[PDB]
Amino acid sequence: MQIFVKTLTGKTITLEVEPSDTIENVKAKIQDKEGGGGGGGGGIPPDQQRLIFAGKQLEDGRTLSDYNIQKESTLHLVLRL
Repeated sequence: MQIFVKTLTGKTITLEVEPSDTIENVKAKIQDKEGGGGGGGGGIPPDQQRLIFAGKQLEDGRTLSDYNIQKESTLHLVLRL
């Protein structure tokens, strides 16, 4: 199922995900996809980011299923250093 994720650089990345994917795993895939761009020397480490869905801060260790995140939803990354 696709979701879309706005990165800290303001780029929007599309990603195939499953309900069983942990938020940690989605963050890592998004960062691999955008692949050190926007100054991405070594970018911001994904453990210093959080994924937000529909106004809610998602837990890194929980799964998309836990939040009833549907296909083609847009999520966003924020900085938590």
